[PDB]
Amino acid sequence: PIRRAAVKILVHSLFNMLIMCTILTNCVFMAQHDPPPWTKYVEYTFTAIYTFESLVKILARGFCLHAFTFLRDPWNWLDFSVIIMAYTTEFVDLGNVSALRTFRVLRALKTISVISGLKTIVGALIQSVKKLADVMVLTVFCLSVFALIGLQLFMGNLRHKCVRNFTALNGTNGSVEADGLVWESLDLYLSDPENYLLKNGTSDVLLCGNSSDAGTCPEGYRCLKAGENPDHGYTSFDSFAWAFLALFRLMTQDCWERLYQQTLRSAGKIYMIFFMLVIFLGSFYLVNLILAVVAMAYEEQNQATIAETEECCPLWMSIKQGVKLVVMDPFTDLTITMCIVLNTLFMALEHYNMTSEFEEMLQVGNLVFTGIFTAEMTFKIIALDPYYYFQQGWNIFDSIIVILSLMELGLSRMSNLSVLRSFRLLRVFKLAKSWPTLNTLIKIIGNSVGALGNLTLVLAIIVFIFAVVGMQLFGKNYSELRDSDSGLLPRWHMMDFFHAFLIIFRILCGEWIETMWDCMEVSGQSLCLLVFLLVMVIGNLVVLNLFLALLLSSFSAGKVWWRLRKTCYHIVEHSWFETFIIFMILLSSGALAFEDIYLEERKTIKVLLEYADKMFTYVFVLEMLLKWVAYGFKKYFTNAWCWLDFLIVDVSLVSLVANTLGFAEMGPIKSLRTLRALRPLRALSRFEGMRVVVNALVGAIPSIMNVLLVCLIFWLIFSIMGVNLFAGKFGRCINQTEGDLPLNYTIVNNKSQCESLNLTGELYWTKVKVNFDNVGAGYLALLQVATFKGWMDIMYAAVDSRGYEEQPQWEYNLYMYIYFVIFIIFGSFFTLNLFIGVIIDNFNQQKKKLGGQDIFMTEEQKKYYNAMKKLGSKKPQKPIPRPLNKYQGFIFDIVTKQAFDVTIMFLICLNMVTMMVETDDQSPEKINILAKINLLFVAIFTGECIVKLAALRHYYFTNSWNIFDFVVVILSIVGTVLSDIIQKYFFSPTLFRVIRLARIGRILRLIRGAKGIRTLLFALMMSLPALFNIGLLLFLVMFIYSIFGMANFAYVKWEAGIDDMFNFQTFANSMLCLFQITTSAGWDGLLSPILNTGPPYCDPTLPNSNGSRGDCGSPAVGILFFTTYIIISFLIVVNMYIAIILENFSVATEE
Ligand SMILES: *[C@@H]1O[C@H](CO)[C@@H](O)[C@H](O)[C@H]1NC(C)=O
Ligand SMILES: *[C@@H]1O[C@H](CO)[C@@H](O)[C@H](O)[C@H]1NC(C)=O
Ligand SMILES: *[C@@H]1O[C@H](CO)[C@@H](O)[C@H](O)[C@H]1NC(C)=O
Ligand SMILES: *[C@@H]1O[C@H](CO)[C@@H](O)[C@H](O)[C@H]1NC(C)=O
Ligand SMILES: *[C@@H]1O[C@H](CO)[C@@H](O)[C@H](O)[C@H]1NC(C)=O
Ligand SMILES: *[C@@H]1O[C@H](CO)[C@@H](O)[C@H](O)[C@H]1NC(C)=O
Ligand SMILES: *[C@@H]1O[C@H](CO)[C@@H](O)[C@H](O)[C@H]1NC(C)=O
Ligand SMILES: *[C@@H]1O[C@H](CO)[C@@H](O)[C@H](O)[C@H]1NC(C)=O
Ligand SMILES: *[C@@H]1O[C@H](CO)[C@@H](O)[C@H](O)[C@H]1NC(C)=O
Repeated sequence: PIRRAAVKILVHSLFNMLIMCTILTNCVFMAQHDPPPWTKYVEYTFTAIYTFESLVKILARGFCLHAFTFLRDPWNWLDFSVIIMAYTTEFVDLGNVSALRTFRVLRALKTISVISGLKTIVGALIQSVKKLADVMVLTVFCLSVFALIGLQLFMGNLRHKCVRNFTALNGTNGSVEADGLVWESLDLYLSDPENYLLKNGTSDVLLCGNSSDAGTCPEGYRCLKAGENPDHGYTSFDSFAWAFLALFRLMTQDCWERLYQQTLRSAGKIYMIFFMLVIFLGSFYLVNLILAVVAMAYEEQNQATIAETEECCPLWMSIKQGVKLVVMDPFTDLTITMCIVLNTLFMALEHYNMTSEFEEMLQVGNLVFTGIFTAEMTFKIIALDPYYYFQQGWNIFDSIIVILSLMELGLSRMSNLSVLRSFRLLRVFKLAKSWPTLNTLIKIIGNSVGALGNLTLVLAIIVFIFAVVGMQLFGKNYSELRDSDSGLLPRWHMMDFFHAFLIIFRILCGEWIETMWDCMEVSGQSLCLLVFLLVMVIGNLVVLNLFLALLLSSFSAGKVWWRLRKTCYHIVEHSWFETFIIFMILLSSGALAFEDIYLEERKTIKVLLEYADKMFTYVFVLEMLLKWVAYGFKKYFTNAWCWLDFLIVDVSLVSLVANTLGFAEMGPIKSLRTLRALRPLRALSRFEGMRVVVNALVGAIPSIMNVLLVCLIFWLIFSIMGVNLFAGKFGRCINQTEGDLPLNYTIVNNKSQCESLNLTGELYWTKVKVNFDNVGAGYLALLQVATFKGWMDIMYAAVDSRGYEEQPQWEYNLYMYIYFVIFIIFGSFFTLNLFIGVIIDNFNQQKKKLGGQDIFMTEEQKKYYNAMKKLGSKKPQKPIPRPLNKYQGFIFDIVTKQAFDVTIMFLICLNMVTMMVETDDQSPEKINILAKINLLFVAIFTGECIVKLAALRHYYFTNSWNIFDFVVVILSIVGTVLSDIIQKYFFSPTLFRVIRLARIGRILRLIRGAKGIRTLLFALMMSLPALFNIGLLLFLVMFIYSIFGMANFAYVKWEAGIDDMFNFQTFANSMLCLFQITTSAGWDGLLSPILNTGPPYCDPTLPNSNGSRGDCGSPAVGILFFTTYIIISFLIVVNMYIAIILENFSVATEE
């Protein structure tokens, strides 16, 4: 029949064009929170077109029995469901919930089939996800184990609050309280939130945990355990569910410093061992294992697809010749490059408040630059005909630049400042021609948009789908439940699809938990948890896959003198001398830890440390002179290690040469004893682990320098744009009575008003600490944004910026968010892609150039590693033990069977489940049942253990896992015995809990049988030595930076990041903050109090003891400290990633 015409229309291209344009118009119509009534037209035309599509598709391969025809492709089910639902909801509404139209978002997924590239992109995505099977089960296993640990240790330790004092008052039958007023029913006093302490500055409730070191409930306040919870209730370790959630937050490192400062403040400073165990083993190892497995699967499928694809004339011509001769002179190219560079450095010289005529000089300079560029344009277009002069793909770009600049300058008599400059800004891209690194960067961007422009489109589709799902679900909830009595909505809601898109973007960045709480408290926990976990998982997976894709794609494509010399070298030969020196260096480094603010008042160890300093300098200068006398000058001064030692000895000498000789003690002389923090640097040349690691690091300096240059110029473009936009728009007013926020611009908008109403000393026009006012500060804001630490304030200050030097408005520039979206997606993401790519390339070719391949490992560690790799052999021989005599034969008849082990492995999972059921203040009746079932479990375990023992007499001690079972049985028996025996000792939440924790050995007894997890744990057992050397170096860096902070950053004003328990006032308080900052967490809050200066925000001339006239550090050294620490920590964790990936590839591919 006419089926021929239907199948003819099916294979058309106009068909796909119609499908695409209609789907896109729909997606434009689905993203509306409130569509006007005239959609019957719209939605009816849409459902008609979709039914027409499906009709054409079924008239081609149907009429009956469609099993080997249409409906055999799974993407047909989607269209079938869409056309079902589109007609379903037009006659029946019994299920009136209005949450069925949010199934319309499934037809926006049909785009993925009518493009033919996204289909195979998603095929690859699913093929990769199919490989994460083992990683997810290992992740949940370790997360649950650590969650049980945190459950035991911090059960109820998150509820402590500094409550007021009270007296029973003995005036009522029930417990009543007297506190100035009268309460009743003690729980009613405690649950009242008026008997709490708001933490300084913030609006939390001060936690205080009764212990020796953690927290300090103040004078008129008892530190008891009573209250709901912090963060509206979603934080405690009380139940296992909340514990699992908090430890997942820890694993994704999402706002984990807050959990850190809330747990250590109430449980114990010594508990940061738990946090440094989780941040290392869970977070940093599991994230890198995910990266490594996804990269391995991607590269494997890429290898597979590559393997498969394997199979008027006189003067005109005279001037033309002269010009073509002169213009192509490479010296003219050099001077044009210098002109471009000078122009970019001229645009940088713009800042917040330029003096008069400085802007005029800048305009004149850029006009001169325009003249130079148009002269080049004409004197090069004189060369040849546009037949060839308009080719090579570079001249067209230059011509577009010149015409844009010419047009924008001709448009001078108009209003344009923001994008006017951007028409001049893109000249920077010119110098990408003769640069072997900007070529690579633009090769990456082009591969992103041109070749691998399908996976980014998949990402955009997914972001749109999730944003509109979130809108449809959670739109109206925010509206009346959130805004204010004043009526202003939160900063992150889902009532626009722009804020919904922003929230999905922020979840992609990693900050998914604050919005999750804001949403859970209005729209129920179930849906709000499912959505925000699906977005997190899927979006981060696809982002990671895009990262690896682009990375790999752009990557793989008299005569007694000579006796005395040897005599004084004979002692340097003796190892005892070097051991003595190592010990003296350890002492001289440790002696720095005691330089804290309690040293002036100790008054006894002070002079001991003075004399120890003198003796250290003496024994070091003597040792250097002896190295000279025994090494001449050539070998010494060419070693480049003892050059560092000589450098240190220089300042150690100058120290005592200045003080006791010249009595100076003034100016930059004390700045030399703040530089003795470098004494631990002598440890680098002696501990072979750190020597090897620093060799590997300094090896990859050049490539790092080139990429630093290119990223610096790219961030320079972004920072000049930021200065053009935001220079002078961050200045807010603050009424200092109760003020950290603007003053409702309708009252005080301009700075003229802000300084024309100072009848009281209250109005302070205080700019944001980090802002865009010159290219110097722009780089700091760019670091904070691209690191996702402190960017909320930068955004909230730019988005609100309604003009130059005037008070902000709540959302007057709502769309300025798009600048930060563009920055985060280009600068941060692509910069980091290029960065990790060049680093892995350098490390890989450095290892390949060597012999013994692996780096970060000393020869002793290499031998230990070559011995360890033989433990997990391909096949350990079968024991097949002697069966037994009569008695033990009848015994072992049953135990050696292959179902007994599975039975035990399920009983032990039942034991895990009965461990999960714990809860704070569970029940007196229930603790009994739980202890009884626990002793029942240990009884069964002892029974199976003794049966297995009676099975084999000597052949029991060979499995190396059976021994582990026996050990856990013994420790469990001892724990059950000691359970109640104590009855006579001191407070034992620090003893009974740690004798109770030993029962998690049974939980760890699971992995005997899960090969997909035995291998993934061998991948860390076999990799521990390199992690250890890297950890030594990291601890050395922590030590040096903590001493620098203790010298400089003590006596700072206590505010946002620096409280009375995390500050640079002693060695422990400083090592805690530096461990927190190592993961780049909350360093924006640590740096904020340091950038203070004279009043307000501080007050100089304070009488603090050692360094007087303080109360607020200086920005210049603080920014340097924190930025260089961030870079160094980043490099070292990159090294960790490389080690993990290398070892995973060495263990997995070997089998
Ligand atoms: C009971 O109340 C009386 C009031 O006269 C008071 O003196 C006494 O200390 C109270 N005792 C207790 C145990 O509260
Ligand atoms: C407890 O309540 C009863 C009931 O009114 C009251 O008579 C009694 O006085 C109360 N107890 C005390 C100690 O006042
Ligand atoms: C409040 O009670 C605590 C409990 O030890 C005590 O240390 C503190 O001195 C009391 N405060 C006042 C003002 O009495
Ligand atoms: C704090 O310690 C005191 C003394 O042992 C005790 O009375 C109080 O209940 C404790 N509070 C908490 C929350 O541990
Ligand atoms: C500042 O705030 C205080 C109290 O909040 C108020 O009394 C005072 O008038 C305010 N002054 C200015 C200049 O905002
Ligand atoms: C500032 O005050 C005006 C009243 O004149 C009010 O309409 C506005 O909402 C206030 N600003 C904010 C941010 O609420
Ligand atoms: C600032 O705005 C106020 C009114 O909002 C106006 O009177 C004043 O002239 C403005 N000053 C400047 C410098 O813009
Ligand atoms: C406002 O006036 C007071 C009174 O002298 C002054 O201390 C304060 O610095 C002024 N604030 C600004 C931003 O000028
Ligand atoms: C909180 O601020 C008050 C202000 O008087 C101060 O006395 C106290 O020491 C501060 N405590 C902390 C922990 O910052």
